[PDB]
Amino acid sequence: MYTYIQNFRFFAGTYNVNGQSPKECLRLWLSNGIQAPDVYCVGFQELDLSKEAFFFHDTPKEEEWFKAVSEGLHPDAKYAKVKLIRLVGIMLLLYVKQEHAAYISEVEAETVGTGIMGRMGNKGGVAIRFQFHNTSICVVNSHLAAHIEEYERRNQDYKDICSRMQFCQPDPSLPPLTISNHDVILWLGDLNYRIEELDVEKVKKLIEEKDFQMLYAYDQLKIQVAAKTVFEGFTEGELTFQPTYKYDTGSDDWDTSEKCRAPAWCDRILWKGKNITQLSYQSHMALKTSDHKPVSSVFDIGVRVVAHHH
Ligand SMILES: CCCCCCCC(=O)OC[C@H](COP(=O)(O)O[C@H]1[C@H](O)[C@@H](O)[C@H](OP(=O)(O)O)[C@@H](O)[C@H]1O)OC(=O)CCCCCCC
Ligand SMILES: [Cl-]
Ligand SMILES: [Mg+2]
Repeated sequence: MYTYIQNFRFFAGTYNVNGQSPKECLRLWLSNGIQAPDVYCVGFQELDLSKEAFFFHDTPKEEEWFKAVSEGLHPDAKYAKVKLIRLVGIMLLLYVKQEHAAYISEVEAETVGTGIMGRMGNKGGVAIRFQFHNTSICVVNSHLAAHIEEYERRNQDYKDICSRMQFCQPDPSLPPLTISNHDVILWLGDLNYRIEELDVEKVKKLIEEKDFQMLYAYDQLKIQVAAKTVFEGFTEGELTFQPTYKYDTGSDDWDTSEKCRAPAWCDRILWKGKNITQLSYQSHMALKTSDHKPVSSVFDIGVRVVAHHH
């Protein structure tokens, strides 16, 4: 057989929904003035903040948000639901245009909790891996530890998801699949990294000034990536949108509660692999159900397709 590179459009979305049910149309996130994607990868955090969900019960939030995503996908294509995976409030959905579904195989999904006692699902990651034509792809959705001062725990949460996440395989001879053994890796989530050093007032001023390059020099993820403690070999696109946390629900105002939180680029998308180009990296201010804003990225990804023999 012969293979060649064919480009496909992948949308990746992350949204911390602060335990709410969906109240708004999700087109503003999922299909807001873009071409119909070939593949949709849509991730949530804090789908359900209840004690019942914490002890691993089913939640109606799963279907509510799944239906809401399905209704917000681009109207020009019928999308096939490939896979859903959830651990407590961390949920990842994979859809492909119907015409591409026959070329999806080896779908596996797994979860790793890294929250309470290093094991519960209040924080952690979920992942769907699959083969599209002859290219292997792993999409990870993580919710890492909160708070400015817990950066080391975030680093450790990342390492723990990487070491413990194992996928089934067709061959039991071989060692199980890890996240890193894929041609393409897309990692998204509420990674929860904050702005070091600067005080809340200085952070908010820089944002009003739109000096994102300067604010970014103090971003914990940037610093940790430079120090090689996390996301080794991954790329993130330039942040040109304002911090996505923390807002008063129903508004675009910064948190006016007692905790008065410092803004942060909590919500991030990164990637690793050959033949990837980022076409966009954006937040979506118009959605106000949550104290976070959703984030999206569209990629052109080269996929190995089998040439037809005649
Ligand atoms: C093995 C059994 C042991 C049980 C021990 C009980 C465990 C417990 O109390 O905390 C569990 C978690 C604690 O939040 P945690 O994940 O750090 O989540 C973050 C914090 O709430 C943080 O304040 C907030 O930031 P903000 O403040 O900046 O917005 C972030 O949005 C959150 O991501 O709360 C939950 O997940 C909610 C469900 C817990 C129910 C259990 C009650 C007994
Ligand atoms: Cl918007
Ligand atoms: Mg919350």
